[PDB]
Amino acid sequence: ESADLRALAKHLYDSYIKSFPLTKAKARAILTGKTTDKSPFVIYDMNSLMMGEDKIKFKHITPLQEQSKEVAIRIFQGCQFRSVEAVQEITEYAKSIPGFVNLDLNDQVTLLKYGVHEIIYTMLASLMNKDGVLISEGQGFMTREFLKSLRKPFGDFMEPKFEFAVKFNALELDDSDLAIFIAVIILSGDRPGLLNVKPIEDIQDNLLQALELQLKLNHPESSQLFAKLLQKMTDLRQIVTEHVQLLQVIKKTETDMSLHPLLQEIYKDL
Repeated sequence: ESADLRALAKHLYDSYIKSFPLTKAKARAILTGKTTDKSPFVIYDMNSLMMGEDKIKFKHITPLQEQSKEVAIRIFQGCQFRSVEAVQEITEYAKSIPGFVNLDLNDQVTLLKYGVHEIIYTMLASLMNKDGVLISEGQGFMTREFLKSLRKPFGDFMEPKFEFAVKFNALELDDSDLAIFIAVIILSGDRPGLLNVKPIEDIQDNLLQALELQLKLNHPESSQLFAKLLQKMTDLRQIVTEHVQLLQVIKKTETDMSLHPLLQEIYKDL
């Protein structure tokens, strides 16, 4: 028991509670369980929109205008930022696994490259809202009516995330069991273009244990509860393929160009 039981748990959540604090306890907290009991720095209202596109943005004066950085490029970059960030966050927490870093420099990334997805989206759903999504910043969230309110395309890169959560949230226990989950998805164990699927999928056998472990303990009922709770990937791996379907149909057939290299790279592999 103890072994990795409460050890790993404290770990998974440890390195995690360090990487991304945004959890169901923080998402469902500010969403209503906190923030003076009102709502998480809502992002969409002039007030927020201002302190947002101004703050979160800031320093953005150039010979643009006319037809540049549309309501998307701004939101798209932000509504997507949480992604480009996680990647940086996951690691901070991923490298926590006593096997991840033991894997391979590329392998580790490779998995994430195609893992971080099922990761950010793993808990994301939780950090979602009916018409918004918990966003780091001053502890708020990006509403749908907002993100959507713009480029037909870029104007729909969350509604599908949150929505899925509304159906996924029915599989998210405590950030604890979740914190691990992200790992159960981090260790690739189902990512194309892997390197050491031996150590990767192996490091998972652990993260998985903790999952159903502190999970089958914090809520012991049924069998392979996790085996059926993980299968959720569907809606998970789904959103992913979607997140691209948009950035893919655009990155390959944008509305009329409006991106930079920092992007072309992100999408690109390695």
